[PDB]
Amino acid sequence: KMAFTLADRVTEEMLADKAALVVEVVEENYHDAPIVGIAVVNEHGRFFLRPETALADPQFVAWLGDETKKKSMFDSKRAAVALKWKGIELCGVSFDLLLAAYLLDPAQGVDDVAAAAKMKQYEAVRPDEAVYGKGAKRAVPDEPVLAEHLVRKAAAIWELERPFLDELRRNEQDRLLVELEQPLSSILAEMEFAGVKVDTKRLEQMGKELAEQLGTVEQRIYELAGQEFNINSPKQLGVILFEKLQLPVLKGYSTSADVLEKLAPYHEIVENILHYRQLGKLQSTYIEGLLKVVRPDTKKVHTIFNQALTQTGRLSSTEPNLQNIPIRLEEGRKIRQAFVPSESDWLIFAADYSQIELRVLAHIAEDDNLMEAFRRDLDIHTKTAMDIFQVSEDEVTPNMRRQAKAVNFGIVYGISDYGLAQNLNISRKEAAEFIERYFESFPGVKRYMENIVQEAKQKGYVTTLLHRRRYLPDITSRNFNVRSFAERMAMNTPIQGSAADIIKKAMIDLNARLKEERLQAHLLLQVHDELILEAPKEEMERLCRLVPEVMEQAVTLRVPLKVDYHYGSTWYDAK
DNA sequence: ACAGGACTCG
DNA sequence: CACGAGTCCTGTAG
Ligand SMILES: [Ca+2]
Ligand SMILES: [Ca+2]
Ligand SMILES: [Ca+2]
Ligand SMILES: [Ca+2]
Repeated sequence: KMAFTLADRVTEEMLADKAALVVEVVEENYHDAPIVGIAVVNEHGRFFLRPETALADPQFVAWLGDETKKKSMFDSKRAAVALKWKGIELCGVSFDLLLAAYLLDPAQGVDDVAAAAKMKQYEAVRPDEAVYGKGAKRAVPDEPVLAEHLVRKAAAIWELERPFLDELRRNEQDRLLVELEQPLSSILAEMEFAGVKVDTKRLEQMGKELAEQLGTVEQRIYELAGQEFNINSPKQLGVILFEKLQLPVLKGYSTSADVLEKLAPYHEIVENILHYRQLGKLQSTYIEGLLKVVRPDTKKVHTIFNQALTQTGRLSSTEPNLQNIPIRLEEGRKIRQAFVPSESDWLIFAADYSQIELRVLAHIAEDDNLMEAFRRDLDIHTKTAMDIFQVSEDEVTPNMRRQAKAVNFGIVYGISDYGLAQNLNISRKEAAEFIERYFESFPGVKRYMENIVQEAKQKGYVTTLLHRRRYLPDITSRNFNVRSFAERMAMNTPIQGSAADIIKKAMIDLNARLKEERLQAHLLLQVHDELILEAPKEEMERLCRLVPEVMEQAVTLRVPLKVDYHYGSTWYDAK
């Protein structure tokens, strides 16, 4: 029943200076993907245009790229990237309903117009799954079905903009959408489109080496088990360990990592199995899985950054996930050798905040002892050891620093004696003694942890530095485990989330500076608390001064932000 | 197709 | 594997 014009040519009344716009890409991965239809709703009416028509039309292309022609959209980054791949610029997106819904309630999991519309009780639009199907079944329907769905989405966007903006304003989140998340979305769209170049021969050679090691370790494991079995099967493995070999059952059977490390002394087989799984992971995911997704023409990978998924305001990255490339262990770290700059004589430059979370905590809690440590640029883990174990700097042993570091991680995650006990393999009572010593040395952090839990209870939510919000309705649960989990969220979310606001802001500031300096440098990746760029070799020295400074200056805290930076011919070398 | 259990990362 | 993510394999399922 929704009225529109199924236009067959583009007309001027479709080029109003305010419209809701739908540029539909049905494939889940939108990189180089078809645009299946276009709907426009504005003061003059509702329109559907076939894309071969509209995108071949120079006036429509000019309206798309005209920043004074304001568009309201859902997931403008998807339309933007798919248009970049056809060489078309999208500008003037003044309202993005996906990002508005995300700031209003990240727990909604809003992934289509219908889910966002639900939040204001607008129901005159169907969910995308209902129209398109699921997986194998996911298909573009016939024109009359397609066209009505797209026009309904655009009409929903047109109606919904105002109440969303009203709520964002009451929440004091209007600048967060307009000055942070929307500008960031255009930056992420450039990053994704630029992609990261992969050295595929280097990956194939690492793969060959791994297949050889895996073979030797597999053979060893069979020798030690006196049997053939599927090592990748936690079921078959648990039979081999706890039944055939009679190993102690400390925690059907669990063969997790924590468990196998405690088991390692009882039998040669355990360490071999842990080494197998680690290599098997490099092999299947970071060699095989990565090669499946590099473009065979350009040899680039083009991640998709999900800007509206995490509950704390962080990004995620998929297909591939470039925020979880190995680094911890040397053999996996070599994978980073396959990530190279995209031009001859360019280099990779990586800059990263040092302990941004603890620095945010110092600021938010205003703990005198913590703020002073950072003002002195002390090694925060050594200092925490000195305070909780009551010794001088030179009396801090490595084991002591290891344990104080675990307390610091605990503190930011929202501490509990059970979680620190499990992390450190000590008793609950032992872990509680450390936590008590910690709070005696940082009473501001204690005050803060108490206050933020009671504030989560009175307000129903907690906020970050730039007014991001997470609702915590389980904070009043009569169930202990559920309530504890919400209390940890209350303690952690302002910290993890504020660190996410700062880095997002640094990205915006950085991109403005690069353009103001007309440097060729550009962002490739964000990894939570670090930015990775490529640039000509000749820009390096300017980058060393410009990047850290932008990152350090993104916000003003009561403690300084510290940034280390490195560069080299591959991602691996930018260390 | 989907969950559980493993691994990766900040 | 505490807080926050994502991908691959196995085995059970339809
Ligand atoms: Ca024309
Ligand atoms: Ca980092
Ligand atoms: Ca400062
Ligand atoms: Ca790191």
